Amino acid sequence: MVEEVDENSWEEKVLKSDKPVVVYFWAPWCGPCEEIKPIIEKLAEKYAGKVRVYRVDVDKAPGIAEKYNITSVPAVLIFKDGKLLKKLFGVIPEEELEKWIKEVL
Repeated sequence: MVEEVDENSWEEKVLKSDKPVVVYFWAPWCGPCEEIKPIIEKLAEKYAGKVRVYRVDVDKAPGIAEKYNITSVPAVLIFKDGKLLKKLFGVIPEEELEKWIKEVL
């Protein structure tokens, strides 16, 4: 359910979305990304058709990571209508992340 987004598709998928967008930043070398991965997948399914959930491998898209000052992973950013609303870094409780998704709905 959680599709990768990059520099090429970022404008159309993230910035031009009609629904809020959650972007999960991860890296194959990051242990804690294994901990949060099932949370991201669960919320993508729960909110399907309400928010879009995308992922960015920071090694594949280092320009996106630099643009949004993704200075560690895992990180989750929440956008609405082209505007960044919240940055969350680290392993934070799933109820916290869900609370922020509900705020944009």
